[PDB]
Amino acid sequence: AAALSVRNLSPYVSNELLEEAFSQFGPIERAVVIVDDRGRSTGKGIVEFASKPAARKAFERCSEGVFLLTTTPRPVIVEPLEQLDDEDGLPEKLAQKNPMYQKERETPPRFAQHGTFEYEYSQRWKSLDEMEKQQREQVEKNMKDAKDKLESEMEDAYHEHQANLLRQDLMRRQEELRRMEELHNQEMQKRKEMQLRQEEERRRREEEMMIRQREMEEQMRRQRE
Amino acid sequence: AAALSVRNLSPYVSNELLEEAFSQFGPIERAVVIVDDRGRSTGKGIVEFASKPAARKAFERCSEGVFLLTTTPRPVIVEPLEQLDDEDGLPEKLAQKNPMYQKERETPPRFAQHGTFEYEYSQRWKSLDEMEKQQREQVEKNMKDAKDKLESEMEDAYHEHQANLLRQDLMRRQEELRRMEELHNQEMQKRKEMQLRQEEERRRREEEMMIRQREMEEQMRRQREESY
Repeated sequence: AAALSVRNLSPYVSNELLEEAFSQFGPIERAVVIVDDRGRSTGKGIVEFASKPAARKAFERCSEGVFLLTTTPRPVIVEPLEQLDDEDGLPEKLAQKNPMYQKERETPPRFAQHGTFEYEYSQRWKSLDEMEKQQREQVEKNMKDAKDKLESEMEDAYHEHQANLLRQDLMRRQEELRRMEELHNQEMQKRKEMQLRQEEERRRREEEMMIRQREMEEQMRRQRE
Repeated sequence: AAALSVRNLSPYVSNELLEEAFSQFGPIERAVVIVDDRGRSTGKGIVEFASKPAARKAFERCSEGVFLLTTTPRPVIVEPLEQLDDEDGLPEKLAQKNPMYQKERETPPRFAQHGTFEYEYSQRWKSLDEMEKQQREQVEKNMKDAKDKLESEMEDAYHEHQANLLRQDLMRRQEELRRMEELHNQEMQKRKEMQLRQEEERRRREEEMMIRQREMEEQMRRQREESY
């Protein structure tokens, strides 16, 4: 009653992932992945919500924004579920006999034979339907090939992003080291200068004390005479 | 699977009609016309047989030859039923078995916001998805028009048939009168043959009379001399 078709899932998307993913919009009554007879994923899914406003929010948000379910950036295409009945179908009782139904019953289920424009204009149609089928397949095949070429680019792009993140985190660490090394070079150069300087203050003081001793040795020798 | 997908059905084809039409191949387990919300016929349908060869028979007949069910010449296209699991699907337990399940389920379900590397690549993905819908809707539009340009042309051919059906009658009348002309020309040739015979019958009588008169006179002239 209140369900949506989910398209563009990834083979790794489970029913349990879908249940958990769409719970973000409202309560999930039932969530399933469409899978083939050999157990593999089709790429389609069904999300049955409890009420119509819950499914409305889910459809609207996924149309508006970009809803991702996995690590790989594959956007889930949410569309409303086309409800089609096979339980009751089209009974004869409620099939109105308009001038269009009565007239259509006037010929029984038959096989058209060659020559008659019915046959000739029957296969000629089949031919176009075969062109439609062939054209429909080519589109799907070209877009599958193109999305596969985009996942090959997204592959090389996400690596380059990570490689550049690290190449840049490496260069700040090379610079930090280069700066810590240089600061200490300067810090040791101030200590070198200081030592040589404090050495001369000691060297001069001793020379000054020796000279002033001979100055007081002269002043006393003079004061004798 | 012993069931088939029936398509290109008139909006008037019912479940009961579909059953009666396909019962000629084998036994019918179930025959249904797929209907939409509003209740209209979707043109599609399902036909289930009791045995696999009965379905094989029906598919083979309808793929080769042209099978119809209504007045309007709308052929039935039969394809083997594409069956996919809608109730069990792919559970976590079957999915966990794969190493990639834990790495994909590593980043939780989210809405990728502008600025992220994810958003750029998700827009480039939606861009190809929009390309697909536009290419697919284009393909359907073209064939809807071509299949309509064929249905118009069938109407053109239907009217030209009547134009040749009635023109055939005129050619037949021209041959009916040709025989009546021949019949009359024969019935006059008969009357001519008879006139010349009726005339000869009258003429012979005239001649036979003169011979009968001469013969009597010659006899009478003999009698008078023989008695003299």
